[PDB]
Amino acid sequence: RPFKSPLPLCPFRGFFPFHKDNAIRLGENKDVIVTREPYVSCDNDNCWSFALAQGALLGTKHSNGTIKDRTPYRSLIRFPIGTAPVLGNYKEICIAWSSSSCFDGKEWMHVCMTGNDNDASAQIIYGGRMTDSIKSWRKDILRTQESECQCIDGTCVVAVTDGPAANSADYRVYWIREGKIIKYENVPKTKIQYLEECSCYVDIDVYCICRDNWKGSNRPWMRINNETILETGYVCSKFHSDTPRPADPSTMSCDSPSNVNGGPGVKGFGFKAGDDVWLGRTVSTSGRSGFEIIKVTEGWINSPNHVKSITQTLVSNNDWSGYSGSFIVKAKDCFQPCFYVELIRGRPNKNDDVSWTSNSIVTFCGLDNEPGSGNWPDGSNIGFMPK
Amino acid sequence: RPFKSPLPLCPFRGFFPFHKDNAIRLGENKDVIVTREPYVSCDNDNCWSFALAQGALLGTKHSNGTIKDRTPYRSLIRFPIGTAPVLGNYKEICIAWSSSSCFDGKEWMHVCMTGNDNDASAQIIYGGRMTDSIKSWRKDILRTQESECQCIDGTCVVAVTDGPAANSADYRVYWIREGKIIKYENVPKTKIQYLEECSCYVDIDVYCICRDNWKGSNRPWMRINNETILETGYVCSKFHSDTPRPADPSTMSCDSPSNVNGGPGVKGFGFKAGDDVWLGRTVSTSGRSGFEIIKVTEGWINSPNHVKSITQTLVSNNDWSGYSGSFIVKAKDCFQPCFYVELIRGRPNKNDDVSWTSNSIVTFCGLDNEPGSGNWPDGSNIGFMPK
Amino acid sequence: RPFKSPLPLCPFRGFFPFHKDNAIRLGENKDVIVTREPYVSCDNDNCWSFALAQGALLGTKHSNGTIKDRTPYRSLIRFPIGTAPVLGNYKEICIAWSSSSCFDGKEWMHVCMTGNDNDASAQIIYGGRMTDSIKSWRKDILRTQESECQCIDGTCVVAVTDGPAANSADYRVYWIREGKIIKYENVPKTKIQYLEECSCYVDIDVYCICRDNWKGSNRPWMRINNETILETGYVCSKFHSDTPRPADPSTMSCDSPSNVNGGPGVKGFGFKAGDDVWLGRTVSTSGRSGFEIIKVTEGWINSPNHVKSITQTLVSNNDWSGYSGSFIVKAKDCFQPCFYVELIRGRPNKNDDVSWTSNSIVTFCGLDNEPGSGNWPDGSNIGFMPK
Amino acid sequence: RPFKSPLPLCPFRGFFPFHKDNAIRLGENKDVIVTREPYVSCDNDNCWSFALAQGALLGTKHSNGTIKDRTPYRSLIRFPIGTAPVLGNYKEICIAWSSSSCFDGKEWMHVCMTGNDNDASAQIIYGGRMTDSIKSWRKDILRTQESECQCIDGTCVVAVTDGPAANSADYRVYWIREGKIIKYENVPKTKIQYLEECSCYVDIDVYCICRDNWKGSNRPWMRINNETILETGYVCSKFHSDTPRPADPSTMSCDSPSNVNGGPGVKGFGFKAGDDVWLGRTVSTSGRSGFEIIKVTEGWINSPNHVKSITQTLVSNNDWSGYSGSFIVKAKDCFQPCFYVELIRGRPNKNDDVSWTSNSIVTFCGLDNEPGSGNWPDGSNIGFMPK
Ligand SMILES: *[C@@H]1O[C@H](CO[C@@H]2O[C@@H](C)[C@@H](O)[C@@H](O)[C@@H]2O)[C@@H](O[C@@H]2O[C@H](CO)[C@@H](O)[C@H](O)[C@H]2NC(C)=O)[C@H](O)[C@H]1NC(C)=O
Ligand SMILES: *[C@@H]1O[C@H](CO[C@@H]2O[C@@H](C)[C@@H](O)[C@@H](O)[C@@H]2O)[C@@H](O[C@@H]2O[C@H](CO)[C@@H](O)[C@H](O)[C@H]2NC(C)=O)[C@H](O)[C@H]1NC(C)=O
Ligand SMILES: *[C@@H]1O[C@H](CO[C@@H]2O[C@@H](C)[C@@H](O)[C@@H](O)[C@@H]2O)[C@@H](O[C@@H]2O[C@H](CO)[C@@H](O)[C@H](O)[C@H]2NC(C)=O)[C@H](O)[C@H]1NC(C)=O
Ligand SMILES: *[C@@H]1O[C@H](CO[C@@H]2O[C@@H](C)[C@@H](O)[C@@H](O)[C@@H]2O)[C@@H](O[C@@H]2O[C@H](CO)[C@@H](O)[C@H](O)[C@H]2NC(C)=O)[C@H](O)[C@H]1NC(C)=O
Ligand SMILES: *[C@@H]1O[C@H](CO[C@@H]2O[C@@H](C)[C@@H](O)[C@@H](O)[C@@H]2O)[C@@H](O[C@@H]2O[C@H](CO)[C@@H](O)[C@H](O)[C@H]2NC(C)=O)[C@H](O)[C@H]1NC(C)=O
Ligand SMILES: *[C@@H]1O[C@H](CO[C@@H]2O[C@@H](C)[C@@H](O)[C@@H](O)[C@@H]2O)[C@@H](O[C@@H]2O[C@H](CO)[C@@H](O)[C@H](O)[C@H]2NC(C)=O)[C@H](O)[C@H]1NC(C)=O
Ligand SMILES: *[C@@H]1O[C@H](CO[C@@H]2O[C@@H](C)[C@@H](O)[C@@H](O)[C@@H]2O)[C@@H](O[C@@H]2O[C@H](CO)[C@@H](O)[C@H](O)[C@H]2NC(C)=O)[C@H](O)[C@H]1NC(C)=O
Ligand SMILES: *[C@@H]1O[C@H](CO[C@@H]2O[C@@H](C)[C@@H](O)[C@@H](O)[C@@H]2O)[C@@H](O[C@@H]2O[C@H](CO)[C@@H](O)[C@H](O)[C@H]2NC(C)=O)[C@H](O)[C@H]1NC(C)=O
Ligand SMILES: CCC(CC)O[C@@H]1C=C(C(=O)O)C[C@H](N)[C@H]1NC(C)=O
Ligand SMILES: CCC(CC)O[C@@H]1C=C(C(=O)O)C[C@H](N)[C@H]1NC(C)=O
Ligand SMILES: CCC(CC)O[C@@H]1C=C(C(=O)O)C[C@H](N)[C@H]1NC(C)=O
Ligand SMILES: CCC(CC)O[C@@H]1C=C(C(=O)O)C[C@H](N)[C@H]1NC(C)=O
Ligand SMILES: [Ca+2]
Ligand SMILES: [Ca+2]
Ligand SMILES: [Ca+2]
Ligand SMILES: [Ca+2]
Ligand SMILES: [Ca+2]
Repeated sequence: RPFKSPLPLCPFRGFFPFHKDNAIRLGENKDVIVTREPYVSCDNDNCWSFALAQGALLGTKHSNGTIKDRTPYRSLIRFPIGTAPVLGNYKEICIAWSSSSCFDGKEWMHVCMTGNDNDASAQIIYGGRMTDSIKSWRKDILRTQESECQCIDGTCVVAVTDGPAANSADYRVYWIREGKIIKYENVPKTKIQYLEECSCYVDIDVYCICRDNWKGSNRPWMRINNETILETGYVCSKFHSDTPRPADPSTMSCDSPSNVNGGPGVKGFGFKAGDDVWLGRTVSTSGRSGFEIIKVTEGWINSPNHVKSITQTLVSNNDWSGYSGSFIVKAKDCFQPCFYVELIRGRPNKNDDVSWTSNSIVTFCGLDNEPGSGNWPDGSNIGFMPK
Repeated sequence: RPFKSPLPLCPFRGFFPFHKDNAIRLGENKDVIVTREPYVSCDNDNCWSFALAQGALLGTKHSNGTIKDRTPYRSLIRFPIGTAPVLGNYKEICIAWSSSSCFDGKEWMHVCMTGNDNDASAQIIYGGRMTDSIKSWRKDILRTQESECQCIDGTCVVAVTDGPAANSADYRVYWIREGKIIKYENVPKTKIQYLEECSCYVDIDVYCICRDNWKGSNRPWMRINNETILETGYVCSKFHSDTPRPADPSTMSCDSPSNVNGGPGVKGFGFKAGDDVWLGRTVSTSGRSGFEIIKVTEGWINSPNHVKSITQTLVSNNDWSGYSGSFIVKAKDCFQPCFYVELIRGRPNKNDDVSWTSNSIVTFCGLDNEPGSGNWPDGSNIGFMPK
Repeated sequence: RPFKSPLPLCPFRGFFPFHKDNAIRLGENKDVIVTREPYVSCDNDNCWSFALAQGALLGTKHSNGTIKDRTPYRSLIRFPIGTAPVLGNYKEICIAWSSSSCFDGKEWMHVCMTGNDNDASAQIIYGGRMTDSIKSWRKDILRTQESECQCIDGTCVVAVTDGPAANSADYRVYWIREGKIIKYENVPKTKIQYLEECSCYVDIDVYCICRDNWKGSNRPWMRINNETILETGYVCSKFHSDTPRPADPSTMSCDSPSNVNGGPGVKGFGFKAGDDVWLGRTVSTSGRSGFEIIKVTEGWINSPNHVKSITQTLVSNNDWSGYSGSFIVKAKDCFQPCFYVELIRGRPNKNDDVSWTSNSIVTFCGLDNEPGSGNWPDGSNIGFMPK
Repeated sequence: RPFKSPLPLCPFRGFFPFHKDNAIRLGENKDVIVTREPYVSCDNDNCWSFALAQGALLGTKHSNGTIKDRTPYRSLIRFPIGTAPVLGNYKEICIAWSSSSCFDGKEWMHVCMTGNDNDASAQIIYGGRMTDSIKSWRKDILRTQESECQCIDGTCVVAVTDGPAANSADYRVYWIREGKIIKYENVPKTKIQYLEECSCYVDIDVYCICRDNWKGSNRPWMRINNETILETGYVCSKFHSDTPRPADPSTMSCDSPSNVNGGPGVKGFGFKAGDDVWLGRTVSTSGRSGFEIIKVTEGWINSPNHVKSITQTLVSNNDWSGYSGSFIVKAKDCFQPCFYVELIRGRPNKNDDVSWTSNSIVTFCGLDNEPGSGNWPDGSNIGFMPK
């Protein structure tokens, strides 16, 4: 098997429903593992669901309080795409309360952070063997993407951060080849001010669209190759895509955060398309409910012509959403753009009267065809669930 | 692996019991996924069960009301043939409330419809990647076979419908090659008036025997190759095979619906054999109970000589049945004809006093040997089941 | 892969504990499928457990009354050797209330009987496809070995019976090659009078040691090759091995049933070793409790020198046993002799106060080393079990 | 595939968290198999968890009393590394109440002891076939490592013991090639006095660090090749690593047990590194709580310079630990040193108010990087568990 190449994105004009796991509905009888921060990544044979498990089954007493982000009992797990994660189908990849995974064409790489907040380490797993590690250098929650990394010609690129969420953190990119760290770079801060939870894809180069958790309702981004960071900015679109954010239309800021509705943000994604941009976002401008994707004409560039040419509403605003991220699927000579949406149920969502916090997953892929319309929310009646 | 070829059907003179999943009996302790619209399809290594799941486990609170046909929580799932579908053995193929699948000799293709009734889309999956789609053009429940499609020399043929169930719908056939739509045809309406839920097999050409849900107690059919629709009609047999239908013997109508007991019909199948025809049917002429298969001498043609030369009663009329469909299994130089029967339990069946609707499966294959006799119903005591 | 050859048995002087599933103990929480008539058979990569499931989970309401031998809800299932059969690990091989399976070196063959007592049929499955069938010719419980068949140079040999248990049945051997029946023979009745449930192995030729269910406390046997039945008799050993049977020592009858304690018998096995014989048997001479294996000096022949040179007590007489059968495992240039013991719990066993009937499995293999001693019974406390 | 070679250990300076199964937390709803004596061993494709199951699910009535070491209902089972062992994911390797496993580069070998205390036998399994056996020669609990054996150039080396725990036992090493016993040696007793439960790894030669259960708070060790035992001793380190043991610093004894706090000991491990040594140990000097690993400068040799240069506290002393053992993972031209820690919950641990005894697993691997810090205990709230 050859290493994955720097292919362009395939043509696309809309997104179509792919896999949906209905994990919460299916967990009513306590079979399903509690998770959050799911994502999808594919190898030569299959696409897979990944998520950070909580070391408990949904609805059991050990699931109470799983809103807590970091415990020693969290592992990155893998399970068949669109299935609910159960003890009979999951694989445990590594101990982790923050993770990223990607397939380089030959083998899987994983980046797994765990340990004390002030002294975490990232374990690099390659072909199932622990091959390298990163030591916390700022001693404040060493952490990574919570979605797939990207590999070009054998070199994998992954965003890694350490330092105070809310006090000037060090955002880095690491380059890793066959499980061995080659180099890192500190992300330039000339434009980007805050850069959490990058969602990345390949379109010749690696593009990452991330979360400014402090000052920007518009999303920061970077373009990277197998050698270096090439470009940075914020998405120009006057239609912002973080949560919270101002109502449409807002300000155009290509080089700085909007400086309004800046935090806390939510992990999200987008796809540059020529001078245009596709952006996922919650339907709500204030909370993690609903999900839509918009295409903004000339939204990647400084332009008077920003318009939402397409709006697909995929999860209604009467339903909970959560994180979202990009993944790619190799076509023949291009990469198809896809994404997942985390559908968070439980704490702290209003009226989800249970003690646990978990999610289900829904996914969509891009085609060069016109889409229809529908609604694919979590679908659980929370009143039916063990608390 | 070569693409599957236009092989003839193998010789056969009776049908024999193959796999049975006993899924409802085995679901008494809430392990089994709620399904309906099952079917079977085989690749080079295995035959598989497929079905439209309901995103709930049988007997849980989320299973209440699963008589409802179309929700966002339905997915096409696959599980080992003759096993009950459980979280530990299933795979999720795609989001779908209507589906068809077929193996072309190299890879699996799936056709998956989901979304709003007035704007559904069909996703085409090939080798696990979403490769194409069909947009609803009549805006009224875009839908497909609920059994296996057929592929000849790399081109797969699948029946797709859009438009009012009960007001003149557009019935089409699509030709799809390596996941890419090549062309479609509108089914000629010179003979066929209504054409739902086609059950297809290969005997050199593709033959489909379908469901007229409005005017015909006799079944409509078409013959198709890798290029075009070759022939259409209704099954000539004066012994009708839809449900409801007149008592035997009825009218011979080769070119039009019987115009009696026309609706609602049920998905079913048959096999042309020379000038004869094998037809599956419920034992009841009014409801979905029992299952038998008959061979009608000269039943494919206009003839004074129609007689039921063979009647195999496979599920007694004291037991519930449901949909049935054909599948083929490659022999060496011919295809063996097989079929499945959906055994529906729960709503709306009289005295199935539970709130859910699901099914089990039983299957039979044709051999050129004389069969014995037996009875292979669902077998659940509904009074034992969680409601 | 070449077809399996007519290899001799490897040298052996004792039997050693191999795999044990503890299926009843592990089924206390209703996870385990109800079974009986288990056996073991191996391919090039793995040994497997097989059994006739009852289409219900142990301890559920549908498990009540599973003492009943023949229902439409029984299937031959396969699961990893030494594991308990659960919905998450089993495969359904075919619908069956009597079965045999064997691997020919290239593919698995199965023989599966099901249907009405007076019109059953045997389906022959080869490489997963139904390839042939046998129609009941005596119309009285067409039935087979309940343990592995044997294949030599591509031709598989399997014992098949039809006709009154207790009124002169037709015992046959069938020869089947790549799933196609080649020929059958009626077993000669010059010596053998009753021949049920043969346990067979290969030692150059096929040897089968069976159950006379009417007149013989000594076991009937036959020797078969890829062409014909070569020899028949009853095991000469004055130490009998069916259940019930006379206390040791009893009569030597090489050519006829003992004519004492003849019925009902139990499926069992043995291994000829030169002029000696190894025989498995219950410890009790009256009921299905305990299990031991004995080696009888010159026990295969008419001789004044019969002595039990070895007695291994493997399941104590305070514990329930059941059926037992031989299987072989290819060494390099010989076959290793192994066997399984069915450990039946539930009805009708005295003080097993539950409504169901099921079993666990324990297995042993022969080595040319001296064995130790132990006890490997089912081990369930029946009072802990759901009834 | 070539046989595994005598590679050196890779460079390492700290240990990093790898896989963690959280098996007790995940067993709250009675899905998980009761185990103890877990270990890890890897083949060319995967690392695996192994353990001695108890033939019962955790929290069921059959789990009551599983503190008992030896029953016929114990089997060596295998399950994916870092997953909880459940009926849907486990494989049963052999009947065993003591075991060792190792992969030789081509196939798995297992050593499985079972049977009566006074007449046990060890079954040798190779490529899934039982190929040889060892008969108890001292008639007193024939037993083995409870962690992975080691194979060099096709010859596997395994420590096997028979005779009174507390009255002069025979400690042996066996050499086994493709499942056939080649030879054994009696371990020299010139230095070693007691040698139980060896934890072994490869660093050119095989090194084993074991448990003196009678006289030594320091650990006995041996160095072995494919032919013979090369060297024996006790670990020189004045910082002892068995449990119980004296507080640091204690005595330096390279050639004899410390003769203080000698019993009962606990299975543990270490890694020689030049003249230095890494030693795992409980945090407590009296009981099985906590886990740390220390590196002792010149700790392998007689030296005035013993100092703990590194102490990693991996499980706090407020949490239960248990057995620990080494395993290796092939890098390219060296073996990476790794280890597991058994986290025992239930009887007889103070305040674990349940009737059963089981464990979870956590694992760590060595890298030539500086580690961070954390805590990875079992994590179950025992008050939440079925008793
Ligand atoms: C990085 O990969 C390049 C090849 O990729 C091209 O250049 C990248 C920087 C990026 O722009 C991609 O989109 C381009 O496709 C490697 O360049 C090769 O280098 C080798 C060794 O010097 C040389 O023999 C080849 O000519 C180069 N190949 C091409 C097509 O230019 C480069 O080695 C990689 N760098 C690292 C640090 O891994
Ligand atoms: C979810 O858990 C809370 C907290 O549980 C308590 O603290 C935990 C860490 C653990 O120690 C538990 O055993 C404790 O009970 C539950 O709230 C508690 O409920 C109990 C019993 O009703 C009550 O006595 C305590 O005062 C409560 N503690 C607090 C701080 O509220 C809560 O009930 C659990 N939710 C569900 C649905 O079970
Ligand atoms: C459709 O397949 C044919 C081959 O199948 C034959 O013709 C079909 C229409 C149908 O009648 C089958 O049962 C027949 O077996 C393809 O015909 C080939 O075309 C290529 C390219 O022109 C030519 O080189 C070969 O001679 C043809 N092969 C044969 C045996 O005639 C045809 O290309 C297919 N059409 C499409 C649109 O895919
Ligand atoms: C199956 O469900 C019905 C309907 O449940 C109600 O509506 C659902 C959409 C959901 O909102 C439920 O929580 C509602 O209860 C059940 O019928 C209801 O039963 C409840 C309690 O007995 C009663 O208060 C309501 O009036 C009933 N509603 C109607 C319209 O009949 C029914 O009991 C369920 N069946 C089973 C076996 O549980
Ligand atoms: C049955 O197999 C034989 C080969 O097996 C040998 O003969 C058997 C009857 C039995 O005694 C075995 O243990 C022996 O090992 C086949 O004999 C071959 O026949 C072919 C074709 O005629 C011939 O070319 C070979 O010489 C034969 N091989 C040998 C070694 O004799 C025979 O064909 C098989 N019969 C059937 C009906 O399948
Ligand atoms: C095992 O089942 C028997 C029989 O159950 C009855 O007949 C079955 C075919 C089915 O129709 C059941 O629903 C019937 O109840 C049970 O014995 C019956 O128990 C019920 C309730 O106590 C009693 O009313 C009947 O008279 C009994 N029938 C007979 C013939 O004895 C038995 O209790 C079941 N065992 C267990 C452990 O549940
Ligand atoms: C044991 O293996 C040796 C090869 O391993 C080397 O010697 C060992 C004793 C040990 O020191 C290892 O670390 C060394 O790497 C085998 O030696 C071979 O023997 C064959 C046959 O005599 C001979 O042709 C080769 O020259 C030897 N190879 C080398 C490199 O010396 C030896 O056969 C093994 N012994 C047994 C009993 O299996
Ligand atoms: C764990 O089991 C003990 C012992 O159970 C008894 O002995 C077993 C071998 C088996 O025969 C059981 O059926 C017996 O009950 C339990 O202690 C017993 O509890 C019962 C009921 O409360 C009491 O009548 C006995 O006197 C107790 N026996 C002893 C020796 O203490 C214990 O309760 C079980 N623990 C749990 C959590 O269920
Ligand atoms: C610690 C910073 C980080 C990004 C802002 O916080 C996160 C936000 C979360 C959220 O906004 O939902 C949940 C995450 N599990 C989390 N990451 C970790 C490692 O705890
Ligand atoms: C919508 C038309 C169609 C065929 C007549 O109706 C069906 C009949 C059904 C039935 O007669 O049982 C159940 C089906 N799930 C259904 N199809 C969909 C897509 O809802
Ligand atoms: C029908 C004759 C046959 C052999 C004597 O009876 C059997 C004896 C049985 C027994 O003695 O336990 C159980 C079997 N399941 C059975 N076989 C069938 C097909 O019902
Ligand atoms: C019998 C001697 C042996 C080593 C000291 O005892 C063990 C100690 C144990 C322990 O100290 O936890 C548990 C073990 N399961 C055991 N081994 C067997 C075979 O019973
Ligand atoms: Ca923000
Ligand atoms: Ca009709
Ligand atoms: Ca008898
Ligand atoms: Ca359960
Ligand atoms: Ca000690």
